[PDB]
Amino acid sequence: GSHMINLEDYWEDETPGPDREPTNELRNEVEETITLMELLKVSELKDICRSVSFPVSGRKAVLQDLIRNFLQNALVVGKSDPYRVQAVKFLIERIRKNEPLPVYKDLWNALRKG
Repeated sequence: GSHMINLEDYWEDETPGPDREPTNELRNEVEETITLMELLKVSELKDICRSVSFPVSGRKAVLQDLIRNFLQNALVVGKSDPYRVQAVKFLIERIRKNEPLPVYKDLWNALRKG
């Protein structure tokens, strides 16, 4: 909230970019994303599997399991992996907004450097 912070004292501090220390926003965004994505459907699962070109020969359980584990493991001590986080988030939103699914490689690289 604001009872323990301040806009004029928490807008920027040139903080470093560590990969071992967990961030409230990291676990918060990942938790929420996994909770909302946990209700994935055949349509969503298929959409993602198609965009990422992943093997959709499995089942809804396999797809949801892969994504869930990806985001869940994306925040592991000494094994950070935000790539899957942004990728999954984009996929979910895209399907939730009915947006086009561009190249997984191109898009990923764009969000990576961007």
